[PDB]
Amino acid sequence: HHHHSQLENLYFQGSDWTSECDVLVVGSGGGALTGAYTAAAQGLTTIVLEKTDRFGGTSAYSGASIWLPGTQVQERAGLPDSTENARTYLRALLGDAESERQDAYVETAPAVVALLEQNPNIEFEFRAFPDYYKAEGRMDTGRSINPLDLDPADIGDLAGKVRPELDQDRTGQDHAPGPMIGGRALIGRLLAAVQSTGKAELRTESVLTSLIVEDGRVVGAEVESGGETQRIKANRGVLMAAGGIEGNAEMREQAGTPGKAIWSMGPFGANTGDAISAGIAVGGATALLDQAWFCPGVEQPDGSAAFMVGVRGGLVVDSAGERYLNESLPYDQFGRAMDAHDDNGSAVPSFMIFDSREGGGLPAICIPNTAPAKHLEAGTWVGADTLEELAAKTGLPADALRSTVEKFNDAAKLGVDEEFHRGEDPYDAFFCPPNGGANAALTAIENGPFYAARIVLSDLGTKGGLVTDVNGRVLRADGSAIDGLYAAGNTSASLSGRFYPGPGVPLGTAMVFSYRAAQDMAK
Ligand SMILES: Cc1cc2nc3c(=O)[nH]c(=O)nc-3n(C[C@H](O)[C@H](O)[C@H](O)COP(=O)(O)OP(=O)(O)OC[C@H]3O[C@@H](n4cnc5c(N)ncnc54)[C@H](O)[C@@H]3O)c2cc1C
Ligand SMILES: C[C@]12C=CC(=O)C=C1CC[C@@H]1[C@@H]2CC[C@]2(C)C(=O)CC[C@@H]12
Repeated sequence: HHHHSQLENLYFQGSDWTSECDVLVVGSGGGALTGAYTAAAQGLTTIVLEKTDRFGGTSAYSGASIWLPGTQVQERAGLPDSTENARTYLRALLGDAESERQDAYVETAPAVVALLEQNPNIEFEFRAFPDYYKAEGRMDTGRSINPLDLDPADIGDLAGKVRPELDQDRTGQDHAPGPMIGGRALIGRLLAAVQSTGKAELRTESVLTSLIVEDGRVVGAEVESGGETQRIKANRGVLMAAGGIEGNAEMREQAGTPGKAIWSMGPFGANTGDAISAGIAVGGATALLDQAWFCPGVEQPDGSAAFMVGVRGGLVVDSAGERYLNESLPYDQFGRAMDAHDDNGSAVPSFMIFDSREGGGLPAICIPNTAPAKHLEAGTWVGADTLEELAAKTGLPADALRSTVEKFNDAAKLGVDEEFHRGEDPYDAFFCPPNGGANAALTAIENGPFYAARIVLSDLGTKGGLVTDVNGRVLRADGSAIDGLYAAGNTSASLSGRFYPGPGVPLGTAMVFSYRAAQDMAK
């Protein structure tokens, strides 16, 4: 499947429009469905194309934490925060680079939240999760909001169409027993809201392949559904919110993107840069293709990874058996530090070192969560009764590994880490239950057996793609808009550059620029 552009005139020699809509949405992530809702709610006929047999993509896997600050939702919680406070935080991290999109992000958040909560299927609440950088306007508790838990019965036939959590989806399973939470709830509610409008068609196994141009304007796109090709006309526009290049090893190697397709937490085979490709084919510029939403990943027997988040013990060594980062860093800064320290394989993989404090468990949240016994049969993890035997089994220098652990244990006994300042930040302390020691993030590694887990450079999607303006319009290298073409989420180059400012920025940006694209199409 290549994403070459089809000219209207050339197609007129043979075929014709299968269907017509005002707004064609490609993808069914948080952005896609927010854009679809915005379009359909104000009377525009809308078609949503999902490539796979399940709506939601990585947005479904998410915890549905959303960085939409200064809204009616944080007002109800009485949060000491504002549009201007969130605007300062972004300015302090990102600078003047993309300041117009920074302004539009923070200024439009309130309207996106107000439009969505109006729908009986949608309600959010503030949930504490710290912002990720020391800077003016940081919220030590967070300012991010989450959809309310959703009883799958309230949405009928849509619950079985929603992609399940990673602990189910990569083991051939559907939703696990309780309610829909995190991204399952975000996608269930957005699907039900889009459907409530009576102006939207929701399609599974409908793949975008090529955009249709007349006289340089996008007028529609051919979508493959069940062996047959269809030609869908879009009177107002095509919103492309179909994710990034995360699943395409060839586009990543070409762009110089660190990590690997097989380490991405995107749904296997889903996000293969189809929409970025179709956008370049009609003259769209690209930026930041070497950038991803990075995270450490626990290497799996099958060669894939698990998102390692909320670290609360252990330490991490490079291939010399030495600490080189604060292991408690927010996952994107952790991942960037693995890549920066990588000297042809000294940091990728890294080795997470831990003891039996958690009964053999690795001291973090791993998504998905493979059983220790499985990692040990497979050799992704190794165990031993001594650090000397552990260094032997991993090929780590034994004397260095022993010094590293003895020095980390002295730091745990003292309650400060001289070397990397672990535990001296509200993000670091957030995940840690009280221990009987001075710093909750620093626990002496001394209760046998001892484990070494392989850590790789995973991602939560790439963040490079098509250049967009404040209204989600796709731009050519010259700054001019391609008429009828919008992109959002990881189809579009993030305003965040080399930064992951706080929880919910991927979904928050996606939802705001999808809303703004719909509004621009309404005219
Ligand atoms: C465990 C986990 C937790 C996370 N938690 C959060 C969080 O709380 N908040 C947050 O902001 N971010 C979070 N993230 C990151 C976030 O999920 C993603 O970066 C973000 O959702 C990307 O959304 P998207 O719209 O770019 O892509 P997706 O949500 O993946 O949507 C893309 C969709 O487009 C479809 N598609 C692809 N190609 C085509 C095509 N050719 N035609 C039609 N459809 C196509 C795909 O199948 C997919 O369904 C988390 C990630 C993970 C893995
Ligand atoms: C770190 C995270 C991810 C990316 C992002 O952007 C925002 C968040 C905050 C919410 C957590 C989520 C990851 C998954 C978590 C840990 C859960 O399973 C419950 C709360 C979720």
